[PDB]
Amino acid sequence: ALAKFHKKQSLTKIEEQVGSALVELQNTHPDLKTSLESIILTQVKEFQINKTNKKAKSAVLIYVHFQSYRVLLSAARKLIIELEKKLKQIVFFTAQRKIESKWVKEHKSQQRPRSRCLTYVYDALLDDLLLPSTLIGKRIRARLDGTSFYRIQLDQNDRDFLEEKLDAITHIYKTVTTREVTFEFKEDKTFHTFKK
RNA sequence: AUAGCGUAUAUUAAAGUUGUUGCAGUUAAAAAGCUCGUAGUUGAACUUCUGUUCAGGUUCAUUUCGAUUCGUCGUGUGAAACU
Ligand SMILES: [Mg+2]
Repeated sequence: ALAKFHKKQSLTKIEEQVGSALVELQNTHPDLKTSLESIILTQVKEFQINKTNKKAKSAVLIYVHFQSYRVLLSAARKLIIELEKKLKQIVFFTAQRKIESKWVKEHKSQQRPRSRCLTYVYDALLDDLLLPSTLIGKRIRARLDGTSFYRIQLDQNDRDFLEEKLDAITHIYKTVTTREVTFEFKEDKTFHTFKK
């Protein structure tokens, strides 16, 4: 539907499927009705995960308007499950973040809130992708020359949902951001006082 | 030392013997008996990171090319970084 979009002009074959696909789920499943009623879309981008295997395995990332970001996270799990079943493609939800300029300030009486800065915006997606579960440890490495590798620590109990998307994420990030992102699984680090 | 050479006095260096650079401070001189406290001096971390490609030189490297000589240029790569 052009309904579930903000620009409301024209959609792309991908964006279109996503629209009806969404409208589908709120009619089909009674539970996602409430949440999906709310959800609006900003834009959707498709990315090809090209591996040396000459295999074409694509997935698509969808930009949920910030207004519905709360809601999007509220049912995030179930939503992505159905969208992947109903589109046979890998699905990722992000927030539509607007980045502010560093030196291009123009409104004398306007300060650039850190909330919308490049470090913080680009760092956002990573949380968004692995979505269902947020990371435990994040790190940076400086290869001699000057590369920066982000080996990120992911929870063990989530090996399911995250192991698969794992390659897509890497590839979407390298495209949007510019950051190489390798992951590493570590058993969760429960630190409490076991007391028998 | 030598048509020059002593002497007296102030002053420079030796003086890291007045010290920003660059001193010392248990016992050699030197931490105050001890706390509060405005001047003064001193202050944590975040905000385009980054990538791709083109180009100009720069350098450096060279199982290497063309020129010249009593030591330079041009060409190619890679690389870095600049721009
Ligand atoms: Mg004498």
